Amino acid sequence: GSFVEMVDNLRGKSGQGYYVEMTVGSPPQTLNILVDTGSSNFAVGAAPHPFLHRYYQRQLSSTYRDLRKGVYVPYTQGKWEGELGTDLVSIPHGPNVTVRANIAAITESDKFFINGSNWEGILGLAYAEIARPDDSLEPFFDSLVKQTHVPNLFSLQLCGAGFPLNQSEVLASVGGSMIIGGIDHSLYTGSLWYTPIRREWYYEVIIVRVEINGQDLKMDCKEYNYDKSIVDSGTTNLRLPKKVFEAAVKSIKAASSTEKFPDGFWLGEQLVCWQAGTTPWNIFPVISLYLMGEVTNQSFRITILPQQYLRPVEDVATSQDDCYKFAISQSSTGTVMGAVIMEGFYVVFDRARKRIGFAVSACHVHDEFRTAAVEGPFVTLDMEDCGYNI
Ligand SMILES: COC[C@H]1CCCN1C(=O)c1cc(C)cc(C(=O)N[C@@H](Cc2cc(F)cc(F)c2)[C@H](O)[C@H]2C[C@@H](Oc3ccccc3)CN2)c1
Repeated sequence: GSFVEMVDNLRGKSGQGYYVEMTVGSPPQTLNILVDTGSSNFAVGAAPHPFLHRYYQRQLSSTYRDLRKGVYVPYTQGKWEGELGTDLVSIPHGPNVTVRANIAAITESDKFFINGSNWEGILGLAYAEIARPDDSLEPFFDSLVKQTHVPNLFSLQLCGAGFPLNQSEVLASVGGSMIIGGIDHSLYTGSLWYTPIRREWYYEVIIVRVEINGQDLKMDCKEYNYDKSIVDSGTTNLRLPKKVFEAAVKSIKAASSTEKFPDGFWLGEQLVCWQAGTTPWNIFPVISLYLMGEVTNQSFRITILPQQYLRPVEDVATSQDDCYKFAISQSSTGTVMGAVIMEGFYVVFDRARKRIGFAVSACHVHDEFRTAAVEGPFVTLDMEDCGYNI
């Protein structure tokens, strides 16, 4: 590990998001910020809200600059409205630099802030193409790279605990690492495999094959990327296009048929519980997603375990049972490789070389019999045809 200052700088969990501490303004105002590779706006609460115990106070920053323009961002789930401006921003446990970046001061919001999440803003790390109001509003990472010598790359190690974390614990626990400008070798085991960033807007990739316990889902690969597939730390679940979800659930149910679960479980709505320590991990299948490789007709695969797609939750009766919710759900906007997927790997967002790397995470949850994996190469033909075009 060559970036000790940034290792273990994240906190949080799937379900509420992973966040990093940042400062805005002069003198610096400390705020916890959700790391979101699924959007491109840097926005922070800038007015009182029931779920915030602190917020950005522009009138107290001598370096605040008003851009005199409104901004509105309606995410798939959640939305906010605010006022644009710029100010000096730093990341205490990050590169030792300070940059002037665009900041959306949130004045109104609906289902955006989460009670007890401990974060007060969001850091959209994707590209300008999807920034609101439009691509003229330079994203934070673009500003960072343009104003400093920080390499154009960042990597994320999101660490799920494998069990529920109460309010006290989640605040004291290390949730992972965001290495700005590099790759820390202590955060992963094995080799890093890279898939091309198809287009620079979201971090879009192309899935070329899907397996459930080695069994080919057998769908036209175009379906897997309809209408796109993205790597998104801002979304908890692995979300799959309607038809893929239906096929995947049917196959996962078949593989785990020795136990019957209620429909509410498969809809990702209700939890299932087992006596402490008896979760039957072995009856659930591993899921492999093959991604386009960097070499022609070559692919590699990432394999996750039920320890990744079954999200630990506290029992309603706060009993001693180990409970979980199915963290795979339906999408109408393409595949979303969310947090529960990212928790199994160290993910390298290599913007400079337009590629995303994957390696087995040093902090992924597993058992004595199976582990997550990143393997390759595999001969795969006509992978370009797996990509969707409107
Ligand atoms: C971590 O999970 C935390 C849990 C708690 C509540 C949110 N959440 C989810 O798992 C979840 C579920 C869905 C079906 C959508 C989004 C969603 O829209 N996420 C966005 C970020 C976000 C928004 C919030 F209001 C609250 C958050 F905690 C996180 C991404 O940018 C998504 C949205 C889309 O990209 C867009 C869409 C519109 C504009 C710009 C980008 C693809 N990336 C997030």
